[PDB]
Amino acid sequence: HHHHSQLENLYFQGSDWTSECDVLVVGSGGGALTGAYTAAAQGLTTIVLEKTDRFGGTSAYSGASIWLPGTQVQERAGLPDSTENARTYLRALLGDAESERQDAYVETAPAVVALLEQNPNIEFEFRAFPDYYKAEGRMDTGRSINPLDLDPADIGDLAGKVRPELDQDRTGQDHAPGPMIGGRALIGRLLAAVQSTGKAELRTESVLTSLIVEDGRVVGAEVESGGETQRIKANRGVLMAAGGIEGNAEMREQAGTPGKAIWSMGPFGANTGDAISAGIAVGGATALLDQAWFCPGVEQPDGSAAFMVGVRGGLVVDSAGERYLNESLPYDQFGRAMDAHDDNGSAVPSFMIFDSREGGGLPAICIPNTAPAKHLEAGTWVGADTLEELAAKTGLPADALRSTVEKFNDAAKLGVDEEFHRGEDPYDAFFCPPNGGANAALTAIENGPFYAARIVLSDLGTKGGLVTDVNGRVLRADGSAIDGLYAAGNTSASLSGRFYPGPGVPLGTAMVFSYRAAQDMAK
Ligand SMILES: Cc1cc2nc3c(=O)[nH]c(=O)nc-3n(C[C@H](O)[C@H](O)[C@H](O)COP(=O)(O)OP(=O)(O)OC[C@H]3O[C@@H](n4cnc5c(N)ncnc54)[C@H](O)[C@@H]3O)c2cc1C
Ligand SMILES: C[C@]12C=CC(=O)C=C1CC[C@@H]1[C@@H]2CC[C@]2(C)C(=O)CC[C@@H]12
Repeated sequence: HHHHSQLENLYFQGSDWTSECDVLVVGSGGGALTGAYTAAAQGLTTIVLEKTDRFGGTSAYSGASIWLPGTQVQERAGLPDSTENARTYLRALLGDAESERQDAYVETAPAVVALLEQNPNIEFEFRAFPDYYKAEGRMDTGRSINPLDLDPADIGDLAGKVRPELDQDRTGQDHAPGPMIGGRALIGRLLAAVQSTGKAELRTESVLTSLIVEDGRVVGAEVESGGETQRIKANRGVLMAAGGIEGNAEMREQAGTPGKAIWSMGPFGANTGDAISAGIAVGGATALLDQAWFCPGVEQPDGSAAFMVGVRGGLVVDSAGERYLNESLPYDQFGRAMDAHDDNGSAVPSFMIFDSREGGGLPAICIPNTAPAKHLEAGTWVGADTLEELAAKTGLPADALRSTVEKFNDAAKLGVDEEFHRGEDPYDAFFCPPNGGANAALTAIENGPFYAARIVLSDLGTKGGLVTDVNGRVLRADGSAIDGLYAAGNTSASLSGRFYPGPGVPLGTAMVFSYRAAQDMAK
């Protein structure tokens, strides 16, 4: 499947429009469905194309934490925060680079939240999760909001169409027993809201392949559904919110993107840069293709990874058996530090070192969560009764590994880490239950057996793609808009550059620029 552009005139020699809509949405992530809702709610006929047999993509896997600050939702919680406070935080991290999109992000958040909560299927609440950088306007508790838990019965036939959590989806399973939470709830509610409008068609196994141009304007796109090709006309526009290049090893190697397709937490085979490709084919510029939403990943027997988040013990060594980062860093800064320290394989993989404090468990949240016994049969993890035997089994220098652990244990006994300042930040302390020691993030590694887990450079999607303006319009290298073409989420180059400012920025940006694209199409 290549994403070459089809000219209207050339197609007129043979075929014709299968269907017509005002707004064609490609993808069914948080952005896609927010854009679809915005379009359909104000009377525009809308078609949503999902490539796979399940709506939601990585947005479904998410915890549905959303960085939409200064809204009616944080007002109800009485949060000491504002549009201007969130605007300062972004300015302090990102600078003047993309300041117009920074302004539009923070200024439009309130309207996106107000439009969505109006729908009986949608309600959010503030949930504490710290912002990720020391800077003016940081919220030590967070300012991010989450959809309310959703009883799958309230949405009928849509619950079985929603992609399940990673602990189910990569083991051939559907939703696990309780309610829909995190991204399952975000996608269930957005699907039900889009459907409530009576102006939207929701399609599974409908793949975008090529955009249709007349006289340089996008007028529609051919979508493959069940062996047959269809030609869908879009009177107002095509919103492309179909994710990034995360699943395409060839586009990543070409762009110089660190990590690997097989380490991405995107749904296997889903996000293969189809929409970025179709956008370049009609003259769209690209930026930041070497950038991803990075995270450490626990290497799996099958060669894939698990998102390692909320670290609360252990330490991490490079291939010399030495600490080189604060292991408690927010996952994107952790991942960037693995890549920066990588000297042809000294940091990728890294080795997470831990003891039996958690009964053999690795001291973090791993998504998905493979059983220790499985990692040990497979050799992704190794165990031993001594650090000397552990260094032997991993090929780590034994004397260095022993010094590293003895020095980390002295730091745990003292309650400060001289070397990397672990535990001296509200993000670091957030995940840690009280221990009987001075710093909750620093626990002496001394209760046998001892484990070494392989850590790789995973991602939560790439963040490079098509250049967009404040209204989600796709731009050519010259700054001019391609008429009828919008992109959002990881189809579009993030305003965040080399930064992951706080929880919910991927979904928050996606939802705001999808809303703004719909509004621009309404005219
Ligand atoms: C465990 C986990 C937790 C996370 N938690 C959060 C969080 O709380 N908040 C947050 O902001 N971010 C979070 N993230 C990151 C976030 O999920 C993603 O970066 C973000 O959702 C990307 O959304 P998207 O719209 O770019 O892509 P997706 O949500 O993946 O949507 C893309 C969709 O487009 C479809 N598609 C692809 N190609 C085509 C095509 N050719 N035609 C039609 N459809 C196509 C795909 O199948 C997919 O369904 C988390 C990630 C993970 C893995
Ligand atoms: C770190 C995270 C991810 C990316 C992002 O952007 C925002 C968040 C905050 C919410 C957590 C989520 C990851 C998954 C978590 C840990 C859960 O399973 C419950 C709360 C979720």
